[PDB]
Amino acid sequence: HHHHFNLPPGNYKKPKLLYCSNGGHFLRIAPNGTVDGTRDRSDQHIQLQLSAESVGEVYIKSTETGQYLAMDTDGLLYGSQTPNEECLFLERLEENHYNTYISKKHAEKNWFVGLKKNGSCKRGPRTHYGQKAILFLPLPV
Repeated sequence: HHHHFNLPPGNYKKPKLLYCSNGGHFLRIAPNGTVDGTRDRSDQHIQLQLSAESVGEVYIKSTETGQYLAMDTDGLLYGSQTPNEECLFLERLEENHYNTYISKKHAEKNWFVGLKKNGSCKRGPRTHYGQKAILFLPLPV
């Protein structure tokens, strides 16, 4: 392993909103594959269904469009129509409270899912342990 194994409580029974405390945005996967954050709780593209592929490894899927969150070879998040290696994330507890998501494919480089204060996604290489951009809270839909 390149990372710790503290896991968050909660389960995958129901869909969730992934709330980023950094700027207070919900993770959003638009129909065209664009990923970003929005503060609008009425948005129909922020409802996500997580599922466990292996303990601590998850897929994050848009319930509205069926797209999978994925991080490409240059660190950019995108919505994928089909599940692939870039769609697996290591879900971990952080600061004894938050959930963080590390790209499994790029785990050795510590590339996380993250949202900036302005609602734009962080590129993999620009994320790292210690940032507020990588901290999420799964809220009920």
